[PDB]
Amino acid sequence: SMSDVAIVKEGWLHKRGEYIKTWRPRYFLLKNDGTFIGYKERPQDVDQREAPLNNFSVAQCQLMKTERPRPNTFIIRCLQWTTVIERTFHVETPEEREEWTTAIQTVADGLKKQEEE
Ligand SMILES: O=P(O)(O)O[C@H]1[C@H](O)[C@@H](OP(=O)(O)O)[C@H](OP(=O)(O)O)[C@@H](OP(=O)(O)O)[C@H]1O
Repeated sequence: SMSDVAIVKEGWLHKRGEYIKTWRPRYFLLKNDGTFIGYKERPQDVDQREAPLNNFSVAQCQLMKTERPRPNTFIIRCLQWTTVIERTFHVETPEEREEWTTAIQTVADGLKKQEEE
């Protein structure tokens, strides 16, 4: 129960709009249960934590590193209920990008091992 809701990684990034393709600052949090949740403002209390702006599930996701429109961009391709979506993110160095994509992949792998169990 508690290991599943551990926070694996959290931090700020920019998230690109889907239609108005601007970079928007968002605070994201990845948990062992595959939830990847974003906030306009970094949450300061539990109530704030419970009300994210963005919520994805990273089970079986794909992780793509790209250099356009900006270097150090990454794309997650994941399932949102029954629709496959892509979301685009940016951090300021390739090392930071690798930290995020590896953490997301580690969580996804964990969920897969749980299934296989
Ligand atoms: O603002 P524009 O360019 O019109 O497009 C919006 C933003 O990309 C939202 O991201 P953000 O909340 O980070 O601004 C996104 O929310 P999600 O990424 O949470 O899905 C909306 O998807 P919808 O969820 O389909 O509304 C999408 O329609």
